Amino acid sequence: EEMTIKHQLGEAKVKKNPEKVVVFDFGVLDTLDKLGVKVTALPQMNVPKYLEKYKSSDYQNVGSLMEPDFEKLSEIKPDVIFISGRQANLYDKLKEIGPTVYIGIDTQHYWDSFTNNMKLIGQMFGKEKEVDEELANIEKQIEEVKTKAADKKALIILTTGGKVSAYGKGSRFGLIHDVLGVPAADPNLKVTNPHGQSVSFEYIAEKNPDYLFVIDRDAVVEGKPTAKQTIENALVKKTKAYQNGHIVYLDPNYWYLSGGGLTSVSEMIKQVEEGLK
Ligand SMILES: O=C(NCCCCCNC(=O)c1cccc(O)c1O)c1cccc(O)c1O
Ligand SMILES: [Fe+3]
Repeated sequence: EEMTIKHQLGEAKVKKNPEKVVVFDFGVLDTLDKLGVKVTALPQMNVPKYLEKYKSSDYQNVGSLMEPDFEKLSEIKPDVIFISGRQANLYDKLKEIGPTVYIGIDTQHYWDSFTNNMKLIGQMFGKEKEVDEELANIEKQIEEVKTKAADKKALIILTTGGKVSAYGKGSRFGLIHDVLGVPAADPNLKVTNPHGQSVSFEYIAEKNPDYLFVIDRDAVVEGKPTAKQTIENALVKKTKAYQNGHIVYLDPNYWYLSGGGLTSVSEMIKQVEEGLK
């Protein structure tokens, strides 16, 4: 009836089937959506398109992803607060208000970490069988995309402010290489930074990948698509990716604002599969 949860930032004591659930990670939000679990509150300042129903006033607004409304959280008295990387620095302040579970993915072990996070949610809400069904469905997706991914060397690029940053194995977006079997154009790219590693257009040209996965950060942070325009560049057009029409624009509503949930991971895999073949 009381759960002891060991997470990356500490230990939370949470009542099973907690009544008031507050969510600061959109992957967890889409997980609770999928499982039919009622949510009390979330930061409504920037909600992913696919989760737009959670913009409803039926949900209490607890601010933005990096600025929680502590007054409002105090008023709610949550039974559980779910957080991920963007709120890690505020863990103590949140835990003072209610039980706080860090449920970001450890990208050094994406599949294991994802699995554990989802199974925890199943245990907390009595949804263990439905979580297991969805995890099996996702495994089937992964296997299928692995067959498509052979020999297709890829570089992962995020665009922001007319600039490009790169990601590789073990990184925020490492699962493309680490789970879905897409080979790395740059196997030595060792990225642990949320916003990736600054690189030149010349660097992209030099790596000359078969496939270029592009995540438009400005589309969700600034509200205007800038990825196509940013990729419009003399040196990038020299790559096999540009030539062969293998520049794949991954939806930042899923990849950037969200990720690590039942629905977001499923849709992420679909976007990779569709991009390859
Ligand atoms: O710690 C983080 N950011 C601190 C620096 C913020 C720099 C300012 N960013 C924005 O205004 C912004 C707004 C909405 C969503 C975002 O992710 C943003 O980065 C962070 C952690 C994990 C994932 C991210 O993505 C992050 O950012
Ligand atoms: Fe960010």
